[PDB]
Amino acid sequence: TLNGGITDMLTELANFEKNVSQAIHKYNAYRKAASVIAKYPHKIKSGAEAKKLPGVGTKILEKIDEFLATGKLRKLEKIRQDDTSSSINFLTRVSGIGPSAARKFVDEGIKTLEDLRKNEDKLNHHQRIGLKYFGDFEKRIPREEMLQMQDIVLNEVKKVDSEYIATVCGSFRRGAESSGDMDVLLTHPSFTSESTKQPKLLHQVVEQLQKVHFITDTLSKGETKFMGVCQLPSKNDEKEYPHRRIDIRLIPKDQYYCGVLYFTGSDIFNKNMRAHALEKGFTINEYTIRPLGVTGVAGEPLPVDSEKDIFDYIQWKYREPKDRSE
DNA sequence: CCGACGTCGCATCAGC
DNA sequence: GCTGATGCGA
DNA sequence: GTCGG
Ligand SMILES: Nc1ccn([C@H]2C[C@H](O)[C@@H](COP(=O)(O)OP(=O)(O)C(F)(F)P(=O)(O)O)O2)c(=O)n1
Ligand SMILES: Nc1ccn([C@H]2C[C@H](O)[C@@H](COP(=O)(O)O)O2)c(=O)n1
Ligand SMILES: [Cl-]
Ligand SMILES: [Mg+2]
Ligand SMILES: [Mg+2]
Ligand code: NA
Ligand code: NA
Ligand code: NA
Repeated sequence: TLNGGITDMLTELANFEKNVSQAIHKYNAYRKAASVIAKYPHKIKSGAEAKKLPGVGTKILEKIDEFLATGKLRKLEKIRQDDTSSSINFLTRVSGIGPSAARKFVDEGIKTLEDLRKNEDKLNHHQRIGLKYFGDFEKRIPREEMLQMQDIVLNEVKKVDSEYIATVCGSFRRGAESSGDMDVLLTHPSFTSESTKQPKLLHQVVEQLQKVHFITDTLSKGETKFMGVCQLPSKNDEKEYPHRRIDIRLIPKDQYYCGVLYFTGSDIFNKNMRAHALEKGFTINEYTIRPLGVTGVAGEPLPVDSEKDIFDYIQWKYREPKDRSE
């Protein structure tokens, strides 16, 4: 990409602030700056040019000038050399180990993959499965494999109840040629914002996907959100496919458009869009868009009959999913 | 200057 | 057990 | 770290 050096640098800084500094707003600020620079259609020649972009301020402008002149960032070099930052940044790559747990592990001398494997009993269940599949979860999924995973999920869901509709969102819905994982939005007419007239609606689907050995592990599971692991079947004598992260979100059927807007993302696009809603006097979650009174308190949900209706309320032109990869 | 920064599900824990 | 952080994840 | 009142 045109400015990959800069955006990689800002991403590394974002990860440092989140994992080591535990500064969530600095993390979001760095990621916002990297996103807006990543879609900028010119090769950036100076910090001043970058600072014209929203989300890029004086401090990042200076870092961009350092990076353009030398090819590196001293602040990052020194972070790379720091053993505590390095260990913390590694441990947070395990699903379920966040900033707090990583600093606690390092305090107890648990700082390497070998250390984690030695101390499996010091891990909660999520962390245990994240360590089990640590290698696999850093692999990406070719769209071709996403299409085979789609086929299984949709056909197994149809076998449980033909009135389910499963929609693959995430980067897949944005048309990406590869995805980090699989995101499945699920609806059923028995579950609306007005009533839940059938229990176990998410459970039954998970059960069936476990039955056919597609779902292999569970990280967390409640009435509307499953977070787990899945794997495509491989042919005779073939090496197995990597295990993959899968997230399933059951959304009230009448709130599908807010739900599919949310689960299609990207995460940065969602933040930017919801922040624009707030400036426009609305609040958007995965269920509703609601107005804000002078109070500052959310009012009643507005009528939504398409993704575009949500864009219309906040005075944004519609953006197809493929144009939301911020 | 400085308050706001997206929103929420599930797991875990502390306090009652 | 419940309720309200807090952690970690989407 | 950046932005907007
Ligand atoms: N902090 C977040 C994370 C995710 N999300 C939403 C948007 C996002 O697209 C959806 C799925 O989360 P993923 O982490 O799987 O992101 P993704 O868009 O599918 C992706 F591109 F990162 P992936 O292909 O690597 O999974 O959940 C969000 O709103 N806020
Ligand atoms: N998972 C899904 C996907 C679509 N739908 C419904 C919402 C709309 O009535 C209709 C839109 O179809 P589509 O947007 O996929 O062309 O399907 C649903 O209820 N659950
Ligand atoms: Cl709501
Ligand atoms: Mg995804
Ligand atoms: Mg603001
Ligand atoms: Na700027
Ligand atoms: Na992690
Ligand atoms: Na996901």
